[PDB]
Amino acid sequence: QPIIQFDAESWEAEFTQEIQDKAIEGLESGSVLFFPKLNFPLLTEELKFLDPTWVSGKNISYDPRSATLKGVEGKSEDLRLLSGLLKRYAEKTAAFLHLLFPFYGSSLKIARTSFRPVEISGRATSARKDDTRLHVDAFPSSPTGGERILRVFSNINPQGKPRSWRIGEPFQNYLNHLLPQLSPPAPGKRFLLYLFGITKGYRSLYDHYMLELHDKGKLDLEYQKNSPQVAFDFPAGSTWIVFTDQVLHAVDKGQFLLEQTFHLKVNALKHPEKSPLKLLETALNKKLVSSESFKL
Repeated sequence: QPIIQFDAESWEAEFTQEIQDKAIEGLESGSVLFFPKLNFPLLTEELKFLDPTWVSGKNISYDPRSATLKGVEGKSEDLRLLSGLLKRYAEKTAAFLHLLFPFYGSSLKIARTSFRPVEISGRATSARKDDTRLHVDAFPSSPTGGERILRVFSNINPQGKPRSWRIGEPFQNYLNHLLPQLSPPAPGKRFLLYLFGITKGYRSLYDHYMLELHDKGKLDLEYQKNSPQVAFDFPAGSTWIVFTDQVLHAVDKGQFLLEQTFHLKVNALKHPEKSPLKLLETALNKKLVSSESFKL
């Protein structure tokens, strides 16, 4: 069931336990939770930001923990306004997630907010960075140590244009398809990436294999073409929630997206065995993050 639809229309909506159970079971099973009527309105004074010329380099990014705006230049008043837009998205998504997922409690750790004003269809990068190819999230400069990547997305296009995604097959099937292509890292290489500041932190073995899955999957052209996948247009004014380290996804077109990343430790999950970390540790019969807590 790749997409599970929900009725909630408000960022401060309260949920029944039945809907909370439906959401957490679907999320952890690798479904996209879809809120077609959950719009994120903009203040009149923020409308000017619906313009790709605000990107100065990296996407526009905001750290709610440090209240720091990055990736955009301009006068202080405009940076204040844009900071306020992304801070409000951080606040609304964080409140929504605490209303929907009380099982996670205080284990949800907010990370960076992003605003994406560039039209997807006019982009072209390397095959590795190509976001029209199905992948899970794995970033070579930013290892996770096994922690989950949970993202909330809102399509805020003002001309009613949808955001066109494709959603692929379950993570376990993707892992199994690419398992013959995986290889261990070269000895000492991850240590040098850490010493030289290429990675922010140490790239665990989990992060190494997630990166190999990401990259080799994008380069597997037959898999990109023929593997099971559904094409879905997220309407303007909708919101969706997804473990993007688990749900295979790609984006084909669209413009103007708000996004909020959260991190969640594996042991806070209702079904930790469904996480990419545990599935990889099972497949390779190996501990993949050395800092892992030990259970007696």
